[PDB]
Amino acid sequence: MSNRILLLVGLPGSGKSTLSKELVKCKSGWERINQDDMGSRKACEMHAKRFLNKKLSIVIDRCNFDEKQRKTWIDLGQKYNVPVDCIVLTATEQECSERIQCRVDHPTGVIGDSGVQILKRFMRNYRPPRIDQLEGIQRILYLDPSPEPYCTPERIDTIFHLLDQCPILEQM
Ligand SMILES: Nc1nc2c(ncn2[C@@H]2O[C@H](COP(=O)(O)OP(=O)(O)O)[C@@H](O)[C@H]2O)c(=O)[nH]1
Ligand SMILES: [Mg+2]
Repeated sequence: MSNRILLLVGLPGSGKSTLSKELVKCKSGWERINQDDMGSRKACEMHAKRFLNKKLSIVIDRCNFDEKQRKTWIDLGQKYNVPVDCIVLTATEQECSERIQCRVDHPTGVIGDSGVQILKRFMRNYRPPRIDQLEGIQRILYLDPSPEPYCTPERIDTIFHLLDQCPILEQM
């Protein structure tokens, strides 16, 4: 089938919303799941089921910061027999700190010097997926930041091409 669950993993300020907003703009048949606008994680799940029932692809724009957080979405993939691909945004804590410092307001409340302190607290819990330890993810792309702060349609195409060159970890 044409559809997938795309799990974004990355720190606050790493660029998850930038990528996901451009993706749904650029490519037919994609919906963005986001809790800071959606309401609750159950509401995210509810919307995800509705979209998968329509055979849509979904991009999970959440930090997806450890194995237990990712399991929600991997279980959903298994139930629907829909593959789970993952993009890990490889911005460092210092890069994200600098970006957060530049926010004046934000739906997450991770803003400015307050936001920097939040990020520091978060680092205790951030456990991105490893190629070895198998969670049921099909492929993992580790995506370097672009020099530019915006995401183009061309970047979206580059990303999907890079993802296609990633080895299959768990076969459908
Ligand atoms: N230089 C650079 N900036 C990015 C990139 N991706 C996002 N940004 C910038 O980093 C900031 C945080 O991005 P955001 O999408 O809000 O991060 P999120 O918290 O992970 O949703 C934004 O100002 C973006 O323009 C990237 O690949 N490279
Ligand atoms: Mg965001």
